[PDB]
Amino acid sequence: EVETFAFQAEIAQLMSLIINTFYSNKEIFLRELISNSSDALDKIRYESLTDPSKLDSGKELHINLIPNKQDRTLTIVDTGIGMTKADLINNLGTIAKSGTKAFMEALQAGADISMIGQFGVGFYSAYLVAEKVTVITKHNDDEQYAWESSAGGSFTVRTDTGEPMGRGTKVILHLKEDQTEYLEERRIKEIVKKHSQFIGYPITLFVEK
Ligand SMILES: N=c1nc2c3c(NCCO)cc(F)cc3nc(Cc3ccc4c(c3)OCO4)n2[nH]1
Repeated sequence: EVETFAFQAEIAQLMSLIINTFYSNKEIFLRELISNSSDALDKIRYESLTDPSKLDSGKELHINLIPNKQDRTLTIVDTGIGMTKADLINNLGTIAKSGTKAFMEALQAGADISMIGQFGVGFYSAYLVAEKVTVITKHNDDEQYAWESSAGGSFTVRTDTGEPMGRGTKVILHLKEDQTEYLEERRIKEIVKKHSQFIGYPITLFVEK
């Protein structure tokens, strides 16, 4: 059963701005997604400090980057706290609305698209490089869900019956035809070294077969 939802007007506007604005410094999407992973990992780590059983769904706290040339996807996987259905339907939309308003105001005051992450909407930088984004997520005491959107004003959510992930978030970027540079080992290594050198969790860049 697949449910389709409308983005709030302000979030659709943000996505169209990201998709339509001429802006060459697209590589920052990776910094933003890795930063999101670090935050999700910090959250589960903090919870585990007072309740060790929070890690029953997996003790390892890390990030995997997985390029796949055949599927034309770059996947960012973390074992962080994950997301509830309420996150995907209501919570992150409430945060995105106020964050978008502030991001828009900053852009008018001379800020640039790379500063998106400072407004709690860095996730949407994925649309700088991806035609479709699929997110698989699992939070303790909630079911595994797949969220998906190719923008255009709507997203879907379904309960995911594919491979179980234990706990965390997996962002699958279906890359635009002209953005396949972010599948090259040398390029990903460069971007990670440049923007994500002090992340407090292992980042493993998988090699392609
Ligand atoms: N403003 C954001 N929106 C998302 C976000 C998202 N938004 C569309 C929901 O209908 C879908 C998704 F699959 C992952 C996301 N992942 C993130 C990153 C994030 C940030 C804070 C969080 C979070 C995830 O989960 C709990 O608190 N965001 N941030």
